[PDB]
Amino acid sequence: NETIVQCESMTKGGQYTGNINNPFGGVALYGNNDKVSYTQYFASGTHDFTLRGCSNNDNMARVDLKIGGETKGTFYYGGSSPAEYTIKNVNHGTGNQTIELVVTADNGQWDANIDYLKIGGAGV
Ligand SMILES: [Ca+2]
Ligand SMILES: [Ca+2]
Repeated sequence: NETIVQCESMTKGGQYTGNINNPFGGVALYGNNDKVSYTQYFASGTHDFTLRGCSNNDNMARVDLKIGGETKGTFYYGGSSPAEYTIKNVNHGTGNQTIELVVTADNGQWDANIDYLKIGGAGV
């Protein structure tokens, strides 16, 4: 009923997307359009999405959730300590869907560190 996809296993995109080791094994998104994405098979259309990550500092980091090219919501991190952020009851298509995690709100004040994406609901 839950599946976890490590961000470091996803396909990198953008200018500077890179791997990090601390505060967890994961990926850093440093600027706008820095992203990771992968193909998620879905047998049904409604899931909760939880991203574990954090800012690199005390400023608020944000990561956008995209599915099938549609922006479905934004994960927010109010500091540098690793935390989960859940976006509940996201509707989306079935079959193979491209899940994208992308920075769009960078302004030179923070980087987004992302550990894993957890998807909850009706068969992991
Ligand atoms: Ca940045
Ligand atoms: Ca990870």
